[PDB]
Amino acid sequence: MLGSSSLSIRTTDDKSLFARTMDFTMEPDSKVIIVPRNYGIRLLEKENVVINNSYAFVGMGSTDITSPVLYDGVNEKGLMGAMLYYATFATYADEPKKGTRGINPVYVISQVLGNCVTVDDVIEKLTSYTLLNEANIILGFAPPLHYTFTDASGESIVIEPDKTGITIHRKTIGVMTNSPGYEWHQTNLRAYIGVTPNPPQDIMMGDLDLTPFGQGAGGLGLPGDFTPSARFLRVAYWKKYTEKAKNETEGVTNLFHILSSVNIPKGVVLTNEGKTDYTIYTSAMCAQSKNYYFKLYDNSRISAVSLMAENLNSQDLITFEWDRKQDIKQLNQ
Amino acid sequence: MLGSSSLSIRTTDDKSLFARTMDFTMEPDSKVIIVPRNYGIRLLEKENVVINNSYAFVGMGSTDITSPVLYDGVNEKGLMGAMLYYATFATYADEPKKGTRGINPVYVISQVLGNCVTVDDVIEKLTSYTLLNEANIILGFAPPLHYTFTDASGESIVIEPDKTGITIHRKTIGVMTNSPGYEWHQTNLRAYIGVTPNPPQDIMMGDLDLTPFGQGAGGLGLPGDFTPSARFLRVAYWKKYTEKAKNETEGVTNLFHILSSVNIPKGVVLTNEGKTDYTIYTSAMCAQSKNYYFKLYDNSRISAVSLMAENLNSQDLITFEWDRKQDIKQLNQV
Amino acid sequence: MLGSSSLSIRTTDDKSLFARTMDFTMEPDSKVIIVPRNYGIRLLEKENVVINNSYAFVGMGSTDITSPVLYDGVNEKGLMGAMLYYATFATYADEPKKGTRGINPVYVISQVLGNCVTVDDVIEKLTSYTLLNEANIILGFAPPLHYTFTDASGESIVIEPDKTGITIHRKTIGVMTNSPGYEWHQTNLRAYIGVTPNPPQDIMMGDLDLTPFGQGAGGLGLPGDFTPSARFLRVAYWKKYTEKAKNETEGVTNLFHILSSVNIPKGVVLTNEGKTDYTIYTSAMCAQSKNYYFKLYDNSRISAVSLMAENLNSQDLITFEWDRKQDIKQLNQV
Amino acid sequence: MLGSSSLSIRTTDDKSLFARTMDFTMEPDSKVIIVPRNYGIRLLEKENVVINNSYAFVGMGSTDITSPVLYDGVNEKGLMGAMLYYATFATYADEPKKGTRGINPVYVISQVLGNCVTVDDVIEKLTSYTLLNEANIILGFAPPLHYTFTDASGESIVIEPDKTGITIHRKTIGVMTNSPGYEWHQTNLRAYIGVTPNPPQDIMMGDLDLTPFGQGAGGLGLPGDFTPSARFLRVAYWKKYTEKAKNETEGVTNLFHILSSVNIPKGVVLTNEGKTDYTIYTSAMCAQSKNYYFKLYDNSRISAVSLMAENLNSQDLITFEWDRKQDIKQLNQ
Repeated sequence: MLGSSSLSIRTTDDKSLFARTMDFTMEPDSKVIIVPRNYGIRLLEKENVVINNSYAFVGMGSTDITSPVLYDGVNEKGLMGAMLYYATFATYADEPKKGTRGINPVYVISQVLGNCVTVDDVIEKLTSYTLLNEANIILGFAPPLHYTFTDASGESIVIEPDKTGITIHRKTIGVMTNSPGYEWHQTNLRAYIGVTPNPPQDIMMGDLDLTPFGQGAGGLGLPGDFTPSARFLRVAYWKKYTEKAKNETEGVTNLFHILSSVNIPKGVVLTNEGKTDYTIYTSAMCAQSKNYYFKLYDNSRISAVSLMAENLNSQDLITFEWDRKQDIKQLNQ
Repeated sequence: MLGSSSLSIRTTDDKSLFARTMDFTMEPDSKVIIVPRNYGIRLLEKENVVINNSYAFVGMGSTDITSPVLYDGVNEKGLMGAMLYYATFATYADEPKKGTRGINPVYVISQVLGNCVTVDDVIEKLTSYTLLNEANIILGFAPPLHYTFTDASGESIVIEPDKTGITIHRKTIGVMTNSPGYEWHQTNLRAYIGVTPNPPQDIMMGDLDLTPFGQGAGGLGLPGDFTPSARFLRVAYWKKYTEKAKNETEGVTNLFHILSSVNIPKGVVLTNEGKTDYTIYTSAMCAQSKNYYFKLYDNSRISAVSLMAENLNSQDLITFEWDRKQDIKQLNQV
Repeated sequence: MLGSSSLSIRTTDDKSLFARTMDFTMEPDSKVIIVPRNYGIRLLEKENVVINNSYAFVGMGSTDITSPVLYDGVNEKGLMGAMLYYATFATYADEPKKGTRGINPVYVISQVLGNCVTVDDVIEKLTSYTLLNEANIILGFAPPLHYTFTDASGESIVIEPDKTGITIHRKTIGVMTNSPGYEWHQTNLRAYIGVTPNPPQDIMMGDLDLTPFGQGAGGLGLPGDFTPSARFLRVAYWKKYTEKAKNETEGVTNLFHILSSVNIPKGVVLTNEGKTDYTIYTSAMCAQSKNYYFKLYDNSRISAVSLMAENLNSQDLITFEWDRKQDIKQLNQV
Repeated sequence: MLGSSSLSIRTTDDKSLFARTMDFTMEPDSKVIIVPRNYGIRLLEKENVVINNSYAFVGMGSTDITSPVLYDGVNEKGLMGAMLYYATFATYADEPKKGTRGINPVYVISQVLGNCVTVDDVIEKLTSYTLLNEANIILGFAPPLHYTFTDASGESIVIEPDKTGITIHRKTIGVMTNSPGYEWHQTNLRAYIGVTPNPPQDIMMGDLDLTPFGQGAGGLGLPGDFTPSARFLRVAYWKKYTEKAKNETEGVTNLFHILSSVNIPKGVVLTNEGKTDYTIYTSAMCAQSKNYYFKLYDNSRISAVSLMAENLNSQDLITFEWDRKQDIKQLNQ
């Protein structure tokens, strides 16, 4: 993680859908992972309390540490979530608060999707934990994160482990990127309400008529760079004005169009260390269907994993590997 | 059309590719069209002269008028080109200049793809034409257009029907959008040279340390709206910093990543009349392989058509119909 | 009041200066006012309670209601301060909290300048009051306000009457505009660290050399509009980069040059109700000299009033009227 | 000379005024200068060819070379003019065109002001010279310039010595800054017609209500940097929306308010060499009164020089020195 943008939408088909880009410097080993009922999830890597998950879920994540680490995903009850980067804001304890279990920041999604249904259930879950400053071994250190969840009803919350403790925002707009805090970007929105689909009227200066070059002038002032605040604005504004999806397939299509204003080609963002920071995959999930969808930097063809198609009582993780090959369809040889 | 964005790139394997978005109000009947050798292209709708075309080509177009109308394409000799909108600038005669033939703006691509090989041939063919104000029955007027072309060698030109005549730009940057003229955007680039992939350094204000929120701060000042001028900067600047493509396939993918910065969702742009202006399709073509590739608003899976696999002496247009259903690969039962 | 911008600075010779624009709809009856010691200042306009002020002070203000309303000023002990618009963010109570007395928002500056020396005195002072939702016979309701103070030593604080309580900000950057909160703008600074005095480097695209139009390109990204957020960034950044003032006169000059980036001409900003919102005056204060300096929309020559020049035990307010005529010096017979 | 912004305006009083900031990297010796009729101004600094000037004029300039060099000014018949930097575009000849004299770029304002009445006179005068690459100025290469003139009637033109020859633009908006060329900025204006005094309408994202911070949001998309193109846009847009000046004083006041959005404080712009580029003075001039007005980086009080006050058949240049000291009026001891 060194970036992601995320949003949810609601179709006129009464379906809730959630999507996120994931931006990074090289693709570690990641796949679509289905975690079955009762598989059990660690709280901490350095202690063996395993929490038993009532619910099966499907998500993108990693199988490299003790328990599956999910980056986003949706569960068998329609709860959807993601963990996103929160640099220079995320604050974690050394010690669990009186009467909470310690939890590794990288296990939050996995634990939440494994046992929650509603955003309230999540709020209640989280305040029984303390996010702890424990390293991990796929990345080396404790990554600064925040979290977004959307339940089948389409309510979104954002959970943010700030300096002063866990900040929680109820019924958000359904947009989240990276730092700063949710209330900062929400406030930022008010600066940009003049950003619309509609052209400004022509004007005159003295004798001179002034008309726009073509279309899109309504959007003047929207920023084009790939910072988190600019990313937030674009995803929010394009989410407000892009037409309602009529069904789940359109929902995925629209989700990836909105996200495309924030998709990063290899080379256009370099980190301090000269590492190239780019959009590795783009994912979408639907609460009602429990389908999970993803396309990759190298393959814009969308793939799909249906959670309910599997044996939710399986002994073992079920996984699907990435196909990083552009899946071009040949219309003649 | 209402808008579009285009660019060309060169792979490290000596291929040239060109790609464009097509932005429009609603989608008329468009498909991919192979025009065979010797098929014939009309110059004008109101006159019946049909110019025999030497070359076969493939691209995106309409078959609603007398001769196939091509929006972009590549021909059997590796000439690539496109017509894009040029609102407020395009200017057409009522009548041909002495010793030129009249040509409808919407036939320029089909004529040129059918009869030219190199950037210079394009220039030469054009001085034998005069663009006329002739309408057509898909649109009802002559749409204001300008044109771009890229040959096998990777040279790009822009051709602009201006108030004072055809302006030609030789050896361009390989980017073209819509109005204003090409010199204006080229100059406009200079205002944004500080937009780079690299982050700026922390500063202090008094006691206060100031650091960026994440990455991407290098690009501060780039505009994010979908006007022609902002599209031009985005495609030009992201053409500059995007990693060189190593082969044809990666060239296609790179092209659509770059064009993603300027892909318009349905609803985000509306015309003075409240019609939504959105990216209907996105296409790419390679001069060396003569493959055409495209994906749709409703389908992000790339399709490909190979000009040279067909019979270039066919009697009839060979055409491939859009598939408007999101082509999702089921990894288990869905 | 519908807006203003403020900053403080420090000179080479150890002097602290504070400056503000005032932006408004109408030019109201406003003057420089010297309040002597022991004049007595109401706390609440609908009540008869008066705190007897220990300190004399000078700033711009109104004599419309029972006690002088100061919009900014410096006192004889070197405390500087100002009230500014805090729209959509200022929250007041109907009744005082246990142990405090109510105070009207437009009395804050008067009370504080009348009774405080350091920013810490200001913080202490304030915990014995609760800002009340009390209106006035000048604007017809309690204006949404926030406050800034800078003491002799150059330390600045912001105080913000938020929904959740009074928010103090200690050791600030010494810039304040309007909404939103100081924490938001402080955070917003980080998005703009790439705005510098330094040109970006030339680049190429293909064969094309690209170089700035002139000077100034290191500022790409700074916004030019008159929103509070945009004005904060212009005042903060131009505060960072504009040279240190060597003495008091240069401080005033520099402060007004910086403020000039946020001066509003008549007509460029209109309210919802179609009222013109423009900068009526600009003032600076100096902690060490206790001079007050000001200029007006129609008068660009700066005036000064010296607090320490007057009898500080006067019975009566001392006041100086605005000279609203452009004060042009004729160098020969004009 | 290193940058400048200019505009002209027309009062309801039926008066025409013109104004300009001047940017530069230190204080040069510059005064306001009244050139009497029949004084004599060279064309070329390296030939002693004198042109007798029919008219008298006042403006800001330098006496450091043989004939006075004026940066701007107004003559006794109501012609106002200025020269402004035009870097990377200004192109001049080595040799005059058959039938023309060589003129130094730096002498254009002085020659014109001393011999022309109308903007048509300027267009005509100019076809009898070729601008030349004369170094010195013992400042030494001829600086890259373009020119604006506005006559008593309120018409403005721009003259640009381009690669393809001299370009004239007639009936301009009466805004000019620096590079690029005039039609490039005129076209640029079109991208910003959405910049208005009027606030945008509040909107909703879901349940969340969004309203501006304060006032001024109509301006979103106006850049606040000091590049020539940003300056061009701030002058033109604030020229368009600033209230009409109702008399000559208001005109001067209004011009300095508009120019104040482009006034450069010392330290905020540095050159590729790390010199500081700042606004040394701002001036205005009225075609009908023939008054010259000016204020300084260090002196916000406006001074005025009246052309018609002097003896216009004077033998000698009449001169006023800058007063570089903040002219603060003391209202008490």
